[PDB]
Amino acid sequence: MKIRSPIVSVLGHVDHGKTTLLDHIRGSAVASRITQHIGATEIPMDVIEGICGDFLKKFSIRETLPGLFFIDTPGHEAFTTLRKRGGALADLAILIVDINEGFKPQTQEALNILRMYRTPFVVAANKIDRIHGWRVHEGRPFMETFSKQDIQVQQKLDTKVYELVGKLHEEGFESERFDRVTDFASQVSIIPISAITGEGIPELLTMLMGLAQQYLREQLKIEEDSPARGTILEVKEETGLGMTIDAVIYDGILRKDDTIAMMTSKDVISTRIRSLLKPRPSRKKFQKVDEVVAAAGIKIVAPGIDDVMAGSPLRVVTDPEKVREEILSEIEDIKIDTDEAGVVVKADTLGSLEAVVKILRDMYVPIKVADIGDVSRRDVVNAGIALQEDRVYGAIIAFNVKVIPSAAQELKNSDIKLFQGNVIYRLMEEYEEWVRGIEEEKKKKWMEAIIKPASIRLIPKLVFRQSKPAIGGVEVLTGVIRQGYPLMNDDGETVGTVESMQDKGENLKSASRGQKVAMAIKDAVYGKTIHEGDTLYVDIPENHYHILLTDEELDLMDKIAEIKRKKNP
Ligand SMILES: Nc1nc2c(ncn2[C@@H]2O[C@H](COP(=O)(O)OP(=O)(O)NP(=O)(O)O)[C@@H](O)[C@H]2O)c(=O)[nH]1
Ligand SMILES: [Mg+2]
Repeated sequence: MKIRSPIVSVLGHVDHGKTTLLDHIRGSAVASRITQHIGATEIPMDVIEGICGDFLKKFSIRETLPGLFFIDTPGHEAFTTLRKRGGALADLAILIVDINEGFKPQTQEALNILRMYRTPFVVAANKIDRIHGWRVHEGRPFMETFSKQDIQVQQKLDTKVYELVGKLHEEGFESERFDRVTDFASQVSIIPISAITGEGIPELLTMLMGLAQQYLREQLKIEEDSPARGTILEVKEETGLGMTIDAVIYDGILRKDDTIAMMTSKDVISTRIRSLLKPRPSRKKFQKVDEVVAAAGIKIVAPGIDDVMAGSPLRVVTDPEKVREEILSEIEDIKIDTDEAGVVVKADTLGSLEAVVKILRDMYVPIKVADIGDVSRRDVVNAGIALQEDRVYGAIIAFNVKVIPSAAQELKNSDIKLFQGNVIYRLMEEYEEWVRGIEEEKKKKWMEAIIKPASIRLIPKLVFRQSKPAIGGVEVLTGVIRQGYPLMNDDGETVGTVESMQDKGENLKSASRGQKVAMAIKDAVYGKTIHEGDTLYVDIPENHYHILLTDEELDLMDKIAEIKRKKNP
């Protein structure tokens, strides 16, 4: 066994500097001493100790680590691909943000993923070299270059930093510029840097070493001789070679003659490796190696790929049915396929699928279907089944996936809501803003079937018909009397029901306050059951009442209570 280098991912919005940061870090190592990796950068502990002064001596872990292994976000902002069985592929993360631009959509996406997988991270506030008036001092520690800036320039920098603190606070994260931090364990450290210059990179590495000191122990243990375990980051064509696999190995050893298993869009497969390629420091872009040991980024050339899925687990095979079962189990634990509750989810990768499923669970939103691939006719059908019993579940959440024609058409039918997008948190805000509305609409239709409070007075001298339909001039004292509303006496005695109302020449379904109309009252009779001048009240049902307006309606609301309480509780 051995202790490997922590894996640090670099996340952030398009062009805030993810790649440039790693390229600079690689440059520092090269021009100071380095093994090259595909899509990653390995910086040795002596190089780190060289860049970070004695600021590292307070971290005993420094003595036991081979160094740090950085991995760039693969593809276009594909943060969710950086995963592995037990959680995130990275042990630590750097959330980079243009100090000048601040948080952008992908910054929020990265933050939510980091929060969700509980991965410790620091925030690198990049591009400080572009703050108006900044004077560059090449590769110097942030404290050193900052102290040489004009006071107002320093002030402008701290202002941008406090806007980051404000945003992070709104996100549930307390934070401060790394040197002002109080409890390293609970506050995010923000390190101002310049990926182009090397400014602040010294403190950046020091803080990452701090996080290793604080959180990493058992997770760094690997068995250098075990069959390699890794994750596929990209599957893509390379001139002269065919389809190729870019992968990170986090445990074990991968050899040139190994057989490896992975998932395809259809099933689990295995292939025999032709070669392992790493970037070359003969005008050949790659250099062949015989093997690489855990803590490596490698490009693999093998024949059975083309349909291999980004995000797929990668495993060297020593026992084929034992490995196929392991990979299948890994898939199943994320897939979800019951009948209970509702909500249909589709994503492009196992990692993006896992992320959405995780976020939805934290939102307490039940899921009936969670699977990979374009929205199918089958998906719509299951959503339909869910549509029943809470139209709330009658939805399909599709992350970075397309909709199969047969599905779109068969979907044209309303009642099934579809959310599509390549930004997870945007999909969730959209689903929730949808649920709010649906709920209001249901609650609205909830009132339409409930009798409200209302009061009316029988204008004396305006009796058009005594018996059978009683008809007389009425003035709505308070509330909104309606056609069909029950009416009772000052003693809770039922007098009759409002049969019809007429405002001058217009027939009304409802009458407001001081309206005054000719009203027909079924089952009532003047000079017996009802009397000229009398005030009548609406006889609201017991329960319909429990579901409790203006000051007038409130008073009456209690006025009705008294009346009913007379011959009751
Ligand atoms: N002035 C300045 N430019 C920087 C800095 N860091 C990166 N850049 C510039 O910003 C642009 C984007 O950098 P890049 O590293 O590709 O960003 P990204 O976040 O990796 N990109 P994408 O999401 O497409 O991968 C480049 O032109 C780069 O030179 C910095 O500290 N200062
Ligand atoms: Mg880039």
